[PDB]
Amino acid sequence: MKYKAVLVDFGNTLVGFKPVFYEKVYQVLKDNGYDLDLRKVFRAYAKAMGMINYLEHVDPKDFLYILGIYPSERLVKELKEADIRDGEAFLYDDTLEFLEGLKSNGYKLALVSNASPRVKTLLEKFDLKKYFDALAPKIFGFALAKVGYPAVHVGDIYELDYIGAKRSYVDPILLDRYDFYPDVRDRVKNLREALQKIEEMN
Amino acid sequence: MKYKAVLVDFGNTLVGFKPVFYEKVYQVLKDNGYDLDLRKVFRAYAKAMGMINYLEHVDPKDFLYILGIYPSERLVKELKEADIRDGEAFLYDDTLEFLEGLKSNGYKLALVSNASPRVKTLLEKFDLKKYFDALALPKIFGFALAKVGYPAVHVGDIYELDYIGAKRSYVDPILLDRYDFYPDVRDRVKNLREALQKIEEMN
Repeated sequence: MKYKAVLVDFGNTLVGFKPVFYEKVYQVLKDNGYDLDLRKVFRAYAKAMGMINYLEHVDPKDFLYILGIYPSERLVKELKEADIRDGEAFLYDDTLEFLEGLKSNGYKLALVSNASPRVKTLLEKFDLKKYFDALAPKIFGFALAKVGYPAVHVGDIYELDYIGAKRSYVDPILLDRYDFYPDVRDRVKNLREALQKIEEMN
Repeated sequence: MKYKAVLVDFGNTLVGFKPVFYEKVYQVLKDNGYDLDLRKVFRAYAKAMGMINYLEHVDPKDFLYILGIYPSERLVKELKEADIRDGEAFLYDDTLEFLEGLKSNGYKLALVSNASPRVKTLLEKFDLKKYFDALALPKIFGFALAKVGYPAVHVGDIYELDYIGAKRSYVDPILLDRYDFYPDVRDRVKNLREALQKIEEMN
């Protein structure tokens, strides 16, 4: 096997996030002239999940920032009314299957992520921890060294890694669940496709 | 014009960094069984530039981390002896020409980088500042974007994929790989000449 190891991101990769009252958030954006469907809402909301200064609770200005939308006095008010700070995590359908599949086909797996206490809880909750040979910023290269290389990084926007001597030790796969990167090809839209690309790659 | 604007990284894109005594750093790595060429040294050294808690002064453990090399007692000692903490900036040959060409062909330009005292000094030093409509020296990066307009193209040594946007990403990337570090990404460019031609293809 060319690739010993797969590194995987957390949000928009294994686990999604949405506001609890997503249909209300959807309706507020639309009322202010941004008709986006719910995939676009969920994409941005999981990114906003990462900018919260640590009890999860996204800030509505961060969510607009990720969306490229200007923080109207009013929009922000209506989003607060919509209870945007209350979110939920959900597991993608294909996640357990993907992880089990890679593991049982001889790959070592590392998780690459930020907010450890929240992420730990959710790893516990969805019973994802058992799959990982390493949990990983600079804990990155320790994780990489542990699981071995060359490795493949599956991510929703972790993009290109830069550990290595002559050559990058990590080749990326862009996983785009929400059709946000139509101008990137070689992208995959779910972890079935991601597994097939991995298999093609070696 | 599809693309209104170009965002460009700093290190390994516009400006390189190397240890002042690069040939001695080369020799120390080689002595310890890592025979890399100087391209590889300079690539890692510019990356180690972002990790210093600051007077620029790279840490040799960060430099080894980037290289993917385990920090021996001895390797680290020999690198300190080699004065690895002393570095220098240099401008790529094609940088002025590239920036001027984009500007005078109607692109708005943003610079995307960190450590702003260092970077400002160097922008002044190489006379780069006059080309930029915005400096995103965090959230600042999205403010730069709004200012220069979109869709925009991000040329980088690997900032890679940006994620501002509503229906769709507002920024398409180009990987600029000056030091032949990403042979498994094609569509990559090795020059700002190639970078410019790819920009022109993309619209």
